[PDB]
Amino acid sequence: FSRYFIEFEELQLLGKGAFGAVIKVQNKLDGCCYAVKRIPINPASRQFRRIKGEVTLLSRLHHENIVRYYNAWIERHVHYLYIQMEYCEKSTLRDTIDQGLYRDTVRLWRLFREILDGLAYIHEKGMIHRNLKPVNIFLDSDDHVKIGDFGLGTALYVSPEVQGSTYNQKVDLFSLGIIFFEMSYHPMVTASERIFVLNQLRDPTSPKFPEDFDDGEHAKQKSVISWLLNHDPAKRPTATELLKS
Ligand SMILES: C[C@H](NC(=O)[C@@H]1CCCCN1)c1ccc(Nc2ncc3cc(-c4ccncc4)ccc3n2)cc1
Repeated sequence: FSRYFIEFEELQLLGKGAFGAVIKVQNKLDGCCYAVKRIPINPASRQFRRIKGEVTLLSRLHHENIVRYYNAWIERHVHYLYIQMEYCEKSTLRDTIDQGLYRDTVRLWRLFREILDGLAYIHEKGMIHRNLKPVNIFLDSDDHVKIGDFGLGTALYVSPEVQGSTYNQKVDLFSLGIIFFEMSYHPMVTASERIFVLNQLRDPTSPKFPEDFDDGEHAKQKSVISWLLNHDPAKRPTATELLKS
């Protein structure tokens, strides 16, 4: 009957929205764990035309810093789209940030370079992420970055050139500037602290780097964050430009 229920054993709900869910499953035949995203779809609609288009791009990605795709299929039970991805054992970049990544200088710079390699690859293949945030970046068991989706305010990652009249591959690099700051800064457990500190970074005049973010031990980071967070997209580097720096 259901391909999902026949082939997989549900282990844990990783994510829940009113309009979608991510489940950790184990495939019965190969004994592997996967993350299976389930999304309700309308096949006689433009929403499904758009979803199928995204599934087409995703199925063509092949890089060590991109969450490995396995399958996608539809079940008529109401139509559901299932996307079977790799299961990343060490959860998301949000979890790393909140557990004090900033103190770990060698790891911090390795993870930023891995997000960069993933990003450069996606741009070289003419694609844009459009939702780059730490919850959408996963870490595997060997502590490697895998860029993913985790999609079920958060507009603090959205580039300024996303308005009526003002957006290419440089949208991802603005979001990257917010992420690298969060990665290079101490955890901001409280919402009010997060919305304040990060809105001060998106200021058109200058990205306000907090008082406890000094040019003593954060000079190399401050340069990269200020360059990526530049209001004028053309003034931002490319991912390869930041890699060959
Ligand atoms: C239960 C735990 N939860 C946490 O750690 C929470 C997370 C939120 C913040 C608080 N901490 C948790 C959650 C996920 C994973 N691993 C994992 N791996 C790969 C994934 C791939 C997709 C994907 C990619 C592309 N297209 C579609 C789906 C979605 C989710 C994935 N999740 C491991 C542990």
